[PDB]
Amino acid sequence: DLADRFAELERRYDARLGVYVPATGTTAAIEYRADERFAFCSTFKAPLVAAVLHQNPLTHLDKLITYTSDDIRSISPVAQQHVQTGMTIGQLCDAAIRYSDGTAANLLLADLGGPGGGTAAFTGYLRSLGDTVSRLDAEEPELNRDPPGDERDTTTPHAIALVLQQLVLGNALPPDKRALLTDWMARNTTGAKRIRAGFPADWKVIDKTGTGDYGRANDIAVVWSPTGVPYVVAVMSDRAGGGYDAEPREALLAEAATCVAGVLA
Repeated sequence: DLADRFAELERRYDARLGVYVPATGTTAAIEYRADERFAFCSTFKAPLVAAVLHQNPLTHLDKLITYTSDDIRSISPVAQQHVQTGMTIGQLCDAAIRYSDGTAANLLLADLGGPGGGTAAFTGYLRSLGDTVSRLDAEEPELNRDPPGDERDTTTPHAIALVLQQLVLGNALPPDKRALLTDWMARNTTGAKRIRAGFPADWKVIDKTGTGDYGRANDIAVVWSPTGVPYVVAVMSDRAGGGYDAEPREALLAEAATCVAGVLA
């Protein structure tokens, strides 16, 4: 059945695969290695934006943040362009989600504040959503680099799916902040070959990707059927057998998502 198909994918890509889809009214949870830890990688940037939105009035989005050359320490497609003028919190949220901008994420962590450059407050935000599993310990670029099996900077497919469910479908955020988060994920530019690739075109998909060392490739999404029925989909993977420089393999996530879509159709 579905477990056999996911195991086939692990052998095909020399990978470890984790999948979680929470249960709904009529569908049982889909779970494969769903309680094993995988690195967040950039998937943490979605709940990070939620944390910053929740913490501040909505007009905080218009506050200008300045930064300089020594702040660009990671893949930062937007922040590298605006370094000469600064970026507002809103622009930083946009870039962190839609371009997985690492400098934007680091600046948003600092905006959250507190110990660990904001990582402790980020973890505390997850705890307030009932997530007792996930932990963020470093910022960019280091959070992509922990050795396989190390629990620093990890979540699980199960844990991050339940967090995303509350943020997008539940009441963790007031409606106006919920809509900002949802719209940024809906306009993501980095996810076309992951969960989006597994679902038919008449399904709506919003997502946040993650990519890291040891062949790490993640995607977390909310999808809506053509009749508006929502599902949360978390897919996580690594290829530790190839070492630090193992290539991430997006097609693994597209195939896993195709399997999931077949069950939810």
